[PDB]
Amino acid sequence: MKRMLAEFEKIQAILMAFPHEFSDWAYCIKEARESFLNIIQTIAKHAKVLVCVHTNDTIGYEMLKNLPGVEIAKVDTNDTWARDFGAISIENHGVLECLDFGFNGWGLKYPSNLDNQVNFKLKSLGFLKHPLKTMPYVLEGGSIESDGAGSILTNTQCLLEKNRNPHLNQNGIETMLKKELGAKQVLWYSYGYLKGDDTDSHTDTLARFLDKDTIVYSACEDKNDEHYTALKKMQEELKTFKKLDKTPYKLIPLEIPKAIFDENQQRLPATYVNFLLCNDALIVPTYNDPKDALILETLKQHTPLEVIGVDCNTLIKQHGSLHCVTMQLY
Repeated sequence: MKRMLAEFEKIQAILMAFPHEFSDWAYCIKEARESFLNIIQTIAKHAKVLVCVHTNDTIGYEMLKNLPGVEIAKVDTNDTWARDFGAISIENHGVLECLDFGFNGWGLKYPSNLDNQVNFKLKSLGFLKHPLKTMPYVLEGGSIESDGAGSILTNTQCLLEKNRNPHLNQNGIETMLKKELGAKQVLWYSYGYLKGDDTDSHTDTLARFLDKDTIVYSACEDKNDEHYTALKKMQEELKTFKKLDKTPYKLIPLEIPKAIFDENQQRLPATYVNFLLCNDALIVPTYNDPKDALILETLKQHTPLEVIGVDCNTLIKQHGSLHCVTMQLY
């Protein structure tokens, strides 16, 4: 009887990885350092932070060694996205267990030789306190969602991509979800995307459990916006989903902000769905958008937790957001 713990359960720590100059954060390292420090301190008020700091990142070591509720792990990374390389936690017949899935640079698009080895190092360095299982499947933690009660929400955009687990069919992928993570049902959808995203539409940017009865998703009202069709096709798939007691989900649409562009006019994938559920607090990305406050008030209605915005305009320059930079640990 195994089950993937939900993000809304009691979290012991949040695993992260500090930006350093041995990566694309190099071309704006000072801003990157700032936001992560601001994010880190926001989160440490609600859960202990365990942060990977590249073995050669002296500056970041300093910036972080005297921060209350922060523990540092000297572990090298390609990048900051601990959500997708971080261990996936299951409770297996009572016992906490960490699953080390293969991380492969989002279907081999980016270098991930260091990211993939992160869990291994943390465990060998004694930072991870539970058994660590090496998994023979490629799986990112941002690609799947658990309600902790046997339902896994995920999509085909990501999971059936040719560079994840090509030797498996959809049936075979669902079967490993059932057998490794303890899913009783797998909720699958097929539409929805964000322009600028390279993860192959990670569910954690599109559609997530807020709680065991509620799915929060990315939305677009602008019929002129390129996303309108695919996001409304996605919404109608969400509407077909039933809980294990056969009752519909409550569904909470969060409208994506106004278009954000890089300096070469390529659109950035901003979304409010890339929140972190963090013990007493729901921490929510904001984008210096007029609709930021509305998002936050909207969510306050559906949770007894404290809603905190945190600015992620720096994070989305590198095509990810708050949730992508975290992994909860139990």
